[PDB]
Amino acid sequence: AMANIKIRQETPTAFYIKVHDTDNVAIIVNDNGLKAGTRFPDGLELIEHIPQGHKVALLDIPANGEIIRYGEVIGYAVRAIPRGSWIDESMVVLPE
Amino acid sequence: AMANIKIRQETPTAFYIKVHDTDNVAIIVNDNGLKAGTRFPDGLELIEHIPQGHKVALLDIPANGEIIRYGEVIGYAVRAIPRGSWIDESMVVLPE
Repeated sequence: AMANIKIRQETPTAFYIKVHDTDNVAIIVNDNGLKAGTRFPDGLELIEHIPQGHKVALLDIPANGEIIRYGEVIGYAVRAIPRGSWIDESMVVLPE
Repeated sequence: AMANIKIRQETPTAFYIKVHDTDNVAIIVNDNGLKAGTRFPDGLELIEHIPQGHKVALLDIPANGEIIRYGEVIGYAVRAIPRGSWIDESMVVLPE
């Protein structure tokens, strides 16, 4: 009986999507966004609400640190960005 | 970038545990039990609240049909048991 024990989770309805291995941000997926306290396996906990389709910081990003999505630098943090925070556009200087 | 896309689900907190392949019931896992409408990947939807540690019907079980856990017949349904229902003891005749 023990060879094939099965534990089945309740259908998942919230996710993040991380495109490239080097990325330090991911996209939030879930109807009206995800609330603070949302946990991900890996230790990630959202520290504020993040709208659907917006970016979450996968790690602490220091002020002026590279923000990386699809494996490219997409900008630099204006101020330090706590892991699990919403990456709002006002806090990103574009590369130029 | 596309070789290693990753979708990560919110940490699972509710489950059922099915011990043997032939079982038609499983144990519900989650603090104060699981409410009606709880969905599992496989099509299972709970039709009523089921306390933690109690059994859920994985399939429709006809009246007098075998109830199977750990791959043994553990009893027979007194009345037909809808898929996703709580297997309460009052509705099971023991094998003898």
